[PDB]
Amino acid sequence: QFAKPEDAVKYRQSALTLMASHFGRMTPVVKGQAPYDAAQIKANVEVLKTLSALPWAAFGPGTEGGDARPEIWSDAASFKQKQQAFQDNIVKLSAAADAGDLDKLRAAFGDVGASCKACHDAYRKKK
Amino acid sequence: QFAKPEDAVKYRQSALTLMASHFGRMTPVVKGQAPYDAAQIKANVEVLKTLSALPWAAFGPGTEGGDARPEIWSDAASFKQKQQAFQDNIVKLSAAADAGDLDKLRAAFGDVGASCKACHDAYRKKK
Ligand code: HEC
Ligand code: HEC
Repeated sequence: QFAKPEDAVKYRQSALTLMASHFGRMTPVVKGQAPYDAAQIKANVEVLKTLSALPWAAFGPGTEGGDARPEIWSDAASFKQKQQAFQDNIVKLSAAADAGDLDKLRAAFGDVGASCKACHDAYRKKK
Repeated sequence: QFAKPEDAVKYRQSALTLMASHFGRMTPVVKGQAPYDAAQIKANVEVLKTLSALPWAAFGPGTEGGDARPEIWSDAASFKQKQQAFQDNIVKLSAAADAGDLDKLRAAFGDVGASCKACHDAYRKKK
């Protein structure tokens, strides 16, 4: 869907920006600093689930650019493992949110965050 | 979920960027220049549906900025009518996509596009 590589870059950066907001806005809830409304969080994690599937298709071959490391394309199977693992961590968060289980939510949230960081450590250039 | 107005601006611009991609990538399909796979389009319009609900919450009061016109906030009921109407046009597109009906899809796509433009004409500053 991208006329030039720059369009892919813009897409993925936007997708990741939205993910970051949908993930990060729950931080006060998991910390107890904001109240836990099970329905609010269920709906939000549904949005996060949708969004968390989107960036990967915008790292198609030849879409080098932005702060993407070239290892994304050298190493296809390893990058795919990291995104698929990340999406599976999102599944655990969805399960927690759907159950209305705050303890499972906290645990899953931590694991998701670790997965974001593991990918960045391997595949995102320093700012 | 926004620490400063700039964060709201960044969010909505990203949401609208993703909408534009999910909408616009169907143009060749509705024109017949690319093949119509009913399942592909159904899935894509589901993503568009999710995305099309997101920008509006990021025009909360005091989040002036970007290319948003101030009339968004003077005139709340009129802006809300335009976004809700737009989302209802997305419902028609969803119905068409879910039915696998290409003629309804074409018609709905046109109406959606007109709705994007009607909002821009009233509420988005010139580049
Ligand atoms: C690889 C499997 C990743 C996972 C999982 C997550 N992120 Fe990431 N992120 C990744 C890359 C390769 C990049 C660079 C993209 C580019 O082309 O520049 C990013 C970037 C971000 C950004 C910055 C986006 C921008 O505005 O330019 C953000 C805010 C971000 N990532 C957040 C984020 C969060 C919160 C994640 C888990 C919920 C997450 N990322 C996972 C690669 C990967
Ligand atoms: C009002 C009810 C709108 C509807 C419906 C649509 N758009 Fe829009 N758009 C609107 C505003 C007020 C702005 C400015 C946002 C800001 O703070 O700057 C925009 C902007 C866009 C953009 C640019 C985003 C960016 O990268 O800065 C795009 C690509 C865009 N809009 C596309 C778009 C499409 C394709 C729409 C229908 C499917 C659509 N918009 C509807 C207001 C409104």
